[PDB]
Amino acid sequence: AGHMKEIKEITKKDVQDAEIYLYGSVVEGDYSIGLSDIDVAIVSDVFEDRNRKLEFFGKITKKFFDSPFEFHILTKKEWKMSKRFIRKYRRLD
Amino acid sequence: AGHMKEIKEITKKDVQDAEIYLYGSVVEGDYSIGLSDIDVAIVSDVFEDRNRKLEFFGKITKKFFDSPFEFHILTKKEWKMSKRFIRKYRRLD
Repeated sequence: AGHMKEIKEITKKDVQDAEIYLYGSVVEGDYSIGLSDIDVAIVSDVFEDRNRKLEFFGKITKKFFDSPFEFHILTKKEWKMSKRFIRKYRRLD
Repeated sequence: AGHMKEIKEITKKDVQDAEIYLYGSVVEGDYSIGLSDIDVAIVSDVFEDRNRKLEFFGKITKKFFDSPFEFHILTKKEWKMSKRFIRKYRRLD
């Protein structure tokens, strides 16, 4: 319903080099272990600055409040760690 | 974010025999043809009664206002037809 389009546009306006990855129950095919519907990891070393992470998180969650998206604003190292627990993801393209 | 849980619950409260199928960009992999983020087909021959289809549709869309879900309230014959144009779907357990 055009929300993903909006996510990519908001992200890219703030953090041009960020990469977006999708997971959660729909992508991973787990609808019975209580995953979020759609997890959205937004990944850049710009988020090494906690102030930028907070700024961006507040912007994106305000825009998408009470929605099925669960946002994770991560540095590259953090995303590398996150993948250890993720069955399958898709780079948003 | 537990919206799909809510869809199954609302649906099964009204129409016990309904089946729910997911498609759209996330399930199908296009991303690049403007598909809805998540299409949700809710399918039962109870919806042969237009008044029931209208009632249910009003209920479910009011609950999920301005969300990434696109709902399709369908009889079995209608869902058979829809599948001719769907690359991939998943039954929602």
